[PDB]
Amino acid sequence: DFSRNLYDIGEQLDSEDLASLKFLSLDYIPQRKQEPIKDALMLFQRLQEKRMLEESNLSFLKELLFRINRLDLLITYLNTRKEEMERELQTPGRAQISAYRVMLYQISEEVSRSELRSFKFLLQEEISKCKLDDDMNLLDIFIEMEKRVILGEGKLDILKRVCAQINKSLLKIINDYEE
Amino acid sequence: DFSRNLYDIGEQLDSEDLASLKFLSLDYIPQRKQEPIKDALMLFQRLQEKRMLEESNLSFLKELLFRINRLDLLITYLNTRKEEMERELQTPGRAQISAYRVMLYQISEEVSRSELRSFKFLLQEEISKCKLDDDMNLLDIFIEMEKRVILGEGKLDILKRVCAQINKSLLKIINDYEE
Repeated sequence: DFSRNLYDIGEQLDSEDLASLKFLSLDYIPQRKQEPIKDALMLFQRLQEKRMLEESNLSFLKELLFRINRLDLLITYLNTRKEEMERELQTPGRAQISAYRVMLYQISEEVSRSELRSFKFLLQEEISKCKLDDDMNLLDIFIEMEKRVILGEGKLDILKRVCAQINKSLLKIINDYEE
Repeated sequence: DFSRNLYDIGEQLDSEDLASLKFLSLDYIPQRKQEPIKDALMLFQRLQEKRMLEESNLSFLKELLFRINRLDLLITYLNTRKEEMERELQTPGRAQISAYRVMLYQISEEVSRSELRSFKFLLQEEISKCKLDDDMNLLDIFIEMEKRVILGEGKLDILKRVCAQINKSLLKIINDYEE
């Protein structure tokens, strides 16, 4: 009955919902595994194991479902309305998923696919201090690599490492040169 | 006459040819400028200034044109055939553009536009040790940023820096959170 509900709910969660649910559960169900959670039932299995989900304790599951906007599943399988959840989670200290975690999730949802790619380039730059964007051509990069003294006549290692990962013909261009 | 030739040749070089020509000239006409070379005549102007191009010294111009595969211009304006250039440049120590420079140029030409984007991601990783690719989703990145201790409840600075560069709504999500 509770078991039936968990399966019926699990059946309606797609791979996108699962990813979000796993992320929002990170402060409880640790990133670290080589036993990756591959569907919603496996996620529910671990929540039960951590004693955060059971017949008489649905509060974490309801909060998860609310935060990923599955209001359909909340009312259909848990007889729970939007406003019940709002009132619950507006009471200070009652939310189990931190506003921090929810905030990153909402960012994830707002980001376009081109914006995501910009995020990647912008992020790497913060760490590496090399400016890269979708519009740069390869020659300008070479010129930059040469100012970084990571590219040069006798410094083809990084170049070869990158090119070997990309295309056979490329690394052959390099190797043909080297003698 | 020589002047006329230089203009006629310059007129037939497009912005892609110019980029290549500037790159191949890097060991002579230094990267460093705030006087950027914006067409082929400006490039020829500087070559003349460095005494690497004049009426009686066409050898560097011919080598440039050969290396960017403008065999049409070589024969039409410089009365020079492919095999003259090959014989010239097969003689050891006679090439003025280094095989290293030519090699990078040929890489540039072989790289597809998707391969280029992979080059960018792969390059940044060599420097930053953060693995990024086109297929990663934002949540997995957040999870990685959290292992790097560059993201967290009281560490939103890098996040805000990246997001402010991308979209107003994004930074608003972050700011709305912070109180």
